Amino acid sequence: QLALGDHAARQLANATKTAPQLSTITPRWLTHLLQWIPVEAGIY
Amino acid sequence: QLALGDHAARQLANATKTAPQLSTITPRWLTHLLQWIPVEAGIY
Amino acid sequence: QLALGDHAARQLANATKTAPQLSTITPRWLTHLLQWIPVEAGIY
Repeated sequence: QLALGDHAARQLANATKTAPQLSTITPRWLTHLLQWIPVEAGIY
Repeated sequence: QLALGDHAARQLANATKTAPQLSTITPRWLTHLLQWIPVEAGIY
Repeated sequence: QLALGDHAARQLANATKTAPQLSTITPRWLTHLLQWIPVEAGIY
């Protein structure tokens, strides 16, 4: 070995961590396309 | 010969020189299309 | 060959070109030494 290795050197390094990925996410186009109306007391 | 020739006259003239042309250059569309993310310390 | 050669490298370089040299040019001392007189209409 001539110099310090990558495996040893990484111990001082901070990894970039992503938020967990969810496979089931879909664009959900219908909710975006529909028009939403507020109801005063849950009755229409 | 009535007058000075083109071959002799060129010796006083400065040629327009291009930078060398490389045939292997390609547009490389994928690199342009991809989104690039920086990593803090080489770990993702 | 370890690196680019001089013959190839010169193709991008601009040569310094002199005006043509004439061997028959002489100092012509007599013309400088003589005194020159203008004549009005070519008759003296």
